Amino acid sequence: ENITQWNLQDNGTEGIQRAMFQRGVNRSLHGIWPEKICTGVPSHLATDTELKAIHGMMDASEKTNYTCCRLQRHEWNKHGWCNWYNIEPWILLMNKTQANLTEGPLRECAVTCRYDRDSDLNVVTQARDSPTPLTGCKKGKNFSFAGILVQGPCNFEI
Ligand SMILES: *[C@@H]1O[C@H](CO)[C@@H](O[C@@H]2O[C@H](CO)[C@@H](O[C@@H]3O[C@H](CO[C@@H]4O[C@H](CO)[C@@H](O)[C@H](O)[C@@H]4O)[C@@H](O)[C@H](O[C@@H]4O[C@H](CO[C@@H]5O[C@H](CO)[C@@H](O)[C@H](O)[C@@H]5O)[C@@H](O)[C@H](O)[C@@H]4O)[C@@H]3O)[C@H](O)[C@H]2NC(C)=O)[C@H](O)[C@H]1NC(C)=O
Ligand SMILES: Nc1ccn([C@@H]2O[C@H](CO)[C@@H](O[P@](=O)(S)OC[C@H]3O[C@@H](n4ccc(=O)[nH]c4=O)[C@H](O)[C@@H]3O)[C@H]2O)c(=O)n1
Ligand SMILES: *[C@@H]1O[C@H](CO)[C@@H](O[C@@H]2O[C@H](CO)[C@@H](O)[C@H](O)[C@H]2NC(C)=O)[C@H](O)[C@H]1NC(C)=O
Ligand SMILES: *[C@@H]1O[C@H](CO)[C@@H](O[C@@H]2O[C@H](CO)[C@@H](O)[C@H](O)[C@H]2NC(C)=O)[C@H](O)[C@H]1NC(C)=O
Ligand SMILES: *[C@@H]1O[C@H](CO)[C@@H](O)[C@H](O)[C@H]1NC(C)=O
Ligand SMILES: *[C@@H]1O[C@H](CO)[C@@H](O)[C@H](O)[C@H]1NC(C)=O
Ligand SMILES: *[C@@H]1O[C@H](CO)[C@@H](O)[C@H](O)[C@H]1NC(C)=O
Repeated sequence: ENITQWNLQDNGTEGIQRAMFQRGVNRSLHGIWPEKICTGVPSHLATDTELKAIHGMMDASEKTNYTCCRLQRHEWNKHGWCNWYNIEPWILLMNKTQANLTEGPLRECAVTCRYDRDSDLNVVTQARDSPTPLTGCKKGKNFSFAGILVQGPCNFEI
């Protein structure tokens, strides 16, 4: 039901993907998304200490040097509060999701690509745990998930 999506390293992609590459990080959680998007004032304002407890998840913002907690707070604000109600179970799920990402599932399906001409590969910049229509992927080419070459848009290797 919930989509779990993450960023993957890619030196050719400006932003978190390049920062991940430079830091030797392969996979960094973007979010866990139920159907309902939260609107309005959150029931609880996520603190830095709470958001830092999602170990390994790098912020997509350069304003924190891709650390914490802009993306982490945006995730709680847009997808967290109205679905989980309390930050504690949401922090636990996000943290455990990220721990699996750092270690590894794999149930890894490409979401967005940067087609690299020099390698003739669809470099995956974001992936999720269920198949989805692709964006920026060249049809017929192979997929590179943080250096792992796969034939299709879905990767099953640890
Ligand atoms: C996919 O994403 C969905 C979110 O869309 C997620 O479901 C949510 O899971 C979280 C748990 O991780 C649920 O949060 C709990 O919700 C309770 C209220 O639930 C009610 O029932 C319905 C569920 O079907 C829901 O629709 C209703 O609106 C309704 O509100 C909270 O009670 C709960 O708090 C937890 O307990 C404490 C409450 O206190 C009790 O008393 C004491 C005193 O503190 C406690 O010690 C005791 O243990 C009691 O529980 C809180 O203080 C505490 O922090 C605690 O953690 C918690 O917030 C949420 O309802 C689910 N939402 C929906 C819409 O289903 C799925 O898990 C996701 N699945 C995967 C696989 O990712
Ligand atoms: N005030 C701010 C500042 C930063 N941020 C977050 O940090 C990113 C960089 O500014 C934003 O990208 P976002 O704006 S969502 O997207 C811009 C670009 O980044 C991409 N992106 C965004 C988030 C993420 O996790 N991974 C990722 O590739 C997105 O696809 C697009 O190409 C947000 O995720 C925010 O939420 N609010
Ligand atoms: C993190 O990874 C583990 C290993 O895949 C997941 O645990 C398995 O989950 C399935 C279904 O829920 C079950 O068959 C087993 O009980 C678990 N197996 C082992 C070996 O632990 C776990 O669900 C993952 N957590 C998150 C948040 O994704
Ligand atoms: C979040 O997940 C991390 C793993 O990235 C947890 O760190 C573990 O902490 C325990 C102590 O409780 C250590 O014994 C384990 O070996 C840890 N693993 C690593 C890699 O550090 C952390 O406990 C979790 N935090 C929350 C709030 O759930
Ligand atoms: C990473 O990207 C920059 C391009 O902005 C480049 O100058 C550098 O050579 C790259 N490093 C590798 C290992 O590809
Ligand atoms: C960003 O963080 C990295 C890695 O921890 C460090 O190498 C770099 O100097 C930082 N950049 C700034 C501008 O502080
Ligand atoms: C990241 O990905 C490569 C390709 O599978 C792997 O060989 C390397 O050990 C990984 N780095 C981390 C930090 O897990």
